[PDB]
Amino acid sequence: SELHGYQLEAVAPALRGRNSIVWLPTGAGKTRAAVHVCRRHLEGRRGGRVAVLVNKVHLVQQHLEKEFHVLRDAFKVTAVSGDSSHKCFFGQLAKGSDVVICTAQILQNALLSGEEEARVELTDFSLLVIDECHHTQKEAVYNKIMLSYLQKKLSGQRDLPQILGLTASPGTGGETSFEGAVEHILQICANLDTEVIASAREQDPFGQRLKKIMAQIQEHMEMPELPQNFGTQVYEQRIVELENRAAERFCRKTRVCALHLRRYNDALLINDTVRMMDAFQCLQQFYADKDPTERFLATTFEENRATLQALAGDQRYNPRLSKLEEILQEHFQPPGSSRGIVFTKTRQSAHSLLSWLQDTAGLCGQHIRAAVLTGSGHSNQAKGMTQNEQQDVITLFRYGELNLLFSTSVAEEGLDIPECNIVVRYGLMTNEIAMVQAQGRARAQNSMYSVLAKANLMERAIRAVQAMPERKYRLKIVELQRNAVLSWQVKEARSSERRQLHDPDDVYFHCVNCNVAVCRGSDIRTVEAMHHVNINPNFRFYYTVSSGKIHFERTFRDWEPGCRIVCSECRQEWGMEMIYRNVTLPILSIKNFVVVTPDEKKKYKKWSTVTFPIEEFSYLEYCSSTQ
RNA sequence: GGUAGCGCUACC
RNA sequence: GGUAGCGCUACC
Ligand SMILES: [Zn+2]
Repeated sequence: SELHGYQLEAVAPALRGRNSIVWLPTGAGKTRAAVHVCRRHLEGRRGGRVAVLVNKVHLVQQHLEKEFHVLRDAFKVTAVSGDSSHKCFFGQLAKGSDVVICTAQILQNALLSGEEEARVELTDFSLLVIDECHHTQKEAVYNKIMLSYLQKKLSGQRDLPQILGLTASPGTGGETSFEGAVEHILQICANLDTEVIASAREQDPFGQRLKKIMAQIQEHMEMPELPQNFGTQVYEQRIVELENRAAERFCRKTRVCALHLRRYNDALLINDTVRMMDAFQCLQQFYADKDPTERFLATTFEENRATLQALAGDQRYNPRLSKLEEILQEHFQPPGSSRGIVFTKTRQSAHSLLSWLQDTAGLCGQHIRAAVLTGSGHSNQAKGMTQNEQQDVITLFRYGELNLLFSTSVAEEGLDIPECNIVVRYGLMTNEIAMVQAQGRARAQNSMYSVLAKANLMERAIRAVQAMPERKYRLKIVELQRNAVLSWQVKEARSSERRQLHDPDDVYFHCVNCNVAVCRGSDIRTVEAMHHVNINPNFRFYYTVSSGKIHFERTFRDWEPGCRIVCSECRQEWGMEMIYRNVTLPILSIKNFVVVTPDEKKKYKKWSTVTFPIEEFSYLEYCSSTQ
């Protein structure tokens, strides 16, 4: 498996010592080409060091076993990830090795760390290998690393590392023009300090009924200028926008009504994508888990519950599913020869369409074993899977145990399955990058491609940049570098201005649901510049410990996640605990509180935007004061 | 779970 | 530029 010609030509500018972006197609072999640059770099000098910056946890160990292990004959290589983080300090481990393969935020933490053993600098490395370098933009981690690289470069710093970008698609960044597509590429060159870009229904009475129920509730609200466009992204914005204002001002009738009206609008969007029965069970389980406001809204649903369940059972009113069933009936006979993936927008659509397959008479008979594949992220509406669960299902898919998937956009890019031969993009509305990447998952000879929906530049830009004059290129890039560093200082100063407005004691925290005051801003401390905990011992009266302890797949260095916590009076979710070494501490989520200040009452979503200074937590300080 | 990031759609 | 929804990701 010796290098090809195009690989050798692509790395040529990197070997001379220049900052480059190696643009090659997906799966051409950018990682093997990087290894050759790394060996040729480390062979050429002493005190040489490499940081390989991936952007996914799986890519740390993938690069090692597939590619970078070959370098171990001459040079020490070590892998650092999220899962194996808590054992050793990075500063020691990185300085002890010749090559360090890690997710970018590990290095960024090490670059900011206060502890001398965990500390690191940019000057400590002499070749950064930023894999998928096109992400180096805006306020991403990649870009914040490289933005410090530029701030130092422009202040007369020397011996900053060689930059080596790997990427398949630099992209446009939402630019359909030719003028804009070039300017986008010139910014990414300025971010990475790059010098040479190298390359080779008719009737819907279920839906119509749900709209009428929302009209009755908006009449009960008694308000003018409400939005009259039900079952839309505009309505879901406006109803939550009103719910946010109702929470800030504390208007109980408007706040409780707005939460329910969204649940009806969610059902309208669930009804549009998948079954009528899926839209019904969203509202069913909402009211089942449960003042005059909630009593009216409970009675409003109770009358329409029996009707909507009959309308959902009606087979006259989804044509999408009848179309989907005919594709599955045809292609999966013989029983389990084919191998398909069905792309959906939401996790709720993915989890619904699996249960549809199980509750259908025509498809049961053909041996189709299937499952759902989503991400590891999370929110209050929907939960996801994990990296361990995803990899089990991908294995069972690859070796023919399971032969169908209802996946989200998790696996549209990256997932290689040689035996796959079917793709069904179910009612999506994405760009042609997401379209062409989705088509490529079927790796088989005679690959099918269906686009199940309802009835009724970059390549030129890169070559234009590659063919620029050297003087014009260097004068443009130095302008864009000076721009971003000035934009950074303005944005950090502007953030510092808003942070120093009020005092900690002047700022009070209220419960988002019931508006009872609970604590002051002086009580709060940040643990690792992230977790905001109340150190006042009298705070423990206000929160109650609801459920058992939460379990993640990972372990941390200093602390571990305790039980959840809720409001003593109204049982609203506040956050969770932190069992920091030997002391419990209450973690707070800003989403579940209305922060009162001298000026205004606001419903903050981020802790970065708060208007009072918050000090760093000290374990030595808290133990001394409490004991 | 907590803190961020990005992409897509939608309105302002 | 602001916000919300959804999807993906990272660190802790
Ligand atoms: Zn409360």
